[PDB]
Amino acid sequence: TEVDPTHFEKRFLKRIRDLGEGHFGKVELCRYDPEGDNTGEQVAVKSLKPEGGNHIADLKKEIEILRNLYHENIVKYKGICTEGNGIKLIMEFLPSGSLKEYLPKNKNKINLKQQLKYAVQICKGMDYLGSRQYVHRDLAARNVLVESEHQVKIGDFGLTKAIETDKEYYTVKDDRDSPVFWYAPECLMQSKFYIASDVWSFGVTLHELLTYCDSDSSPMALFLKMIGPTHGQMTVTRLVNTLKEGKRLPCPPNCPDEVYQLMRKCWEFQPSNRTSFQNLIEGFEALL
Ligand SMILES: COc1nn(C)cc1Nc1ncc(C)c(-c2c[nH]c3c(NC(=O)c4cccnc4C)cccc23)n1
Repeated sequence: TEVDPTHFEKRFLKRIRDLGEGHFGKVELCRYDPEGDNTGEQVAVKSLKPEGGNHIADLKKEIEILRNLYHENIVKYKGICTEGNGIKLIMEFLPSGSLKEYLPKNKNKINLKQQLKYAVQICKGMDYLGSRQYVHRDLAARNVLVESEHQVKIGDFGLTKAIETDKEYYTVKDDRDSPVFWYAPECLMQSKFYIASDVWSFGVTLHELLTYCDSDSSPMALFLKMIGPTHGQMTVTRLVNTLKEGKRLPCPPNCPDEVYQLMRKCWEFQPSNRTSFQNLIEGFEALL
């Protein structure tokens, strides 16, 4: 019987270091080394922490979603490592990290033209996801991985949900660890997620890209300056209230008004009023 190239044996999967931690999950840099001499390929490995059953089903749904996504700007699925009753998502490793790590260290190499090129590639991966009736729900610069200085990829689908054929949105129940400072008003207010909700999260991701992911100008850092940083449980309702008053993230420094106006179109209060990923692409390619 033939060997499956998507089947990764646990014995040959050697953990190097953690890359990130999330919603009851974690991503590690592992070396798949069947020959045991350290020549095997580096891979990014997503697994669940030992300490919920429903979290396993979510991961299995995430694996199945990524397995069937094929786009230049979507991180490549490599395989799975099964236990079964336990599973690991095996993906390609992108040594440049996400925009959060790469942009502060490479500002000199990355001018506005290259930022608008990344914005285009983020919209292209996002539009492909949207065309397959999926809502990403976690579009942030920490999830935009750097392939090269000319290429970015949407690198994590941990919150990705299918929209039903008859529906315009998906209703979420597991709300706890929501990236609220990236979320559209309908997401914060009603737990409803539209493709237009990802367009809102794209506007925030774009803002981060234009600010080269500087920690001090981050969407959380700026929103907490607007609303206040000592509200605790009341932060989300104070965030809903400022967005209702028309307050939006300011213009990144050195970002021309034309780029800012495309970003502002991602931030129309009503989801139906927001620009689409295809229109953003036209606007970015017109500026290039
Ligand atoms: C050294 O390069 C590197 N630095 N970082 C920081 C990353 C990479 N590279 C890399 N290459 C390929 C891949 C596929 C990734 C990568 C994919 N998802 C990652 C997460 N996600 C979460 O932790 C998360 C998010 C949402 C929901 N649940 C969870 C568990 C973190 C860090 C990394 C990745 N990362």
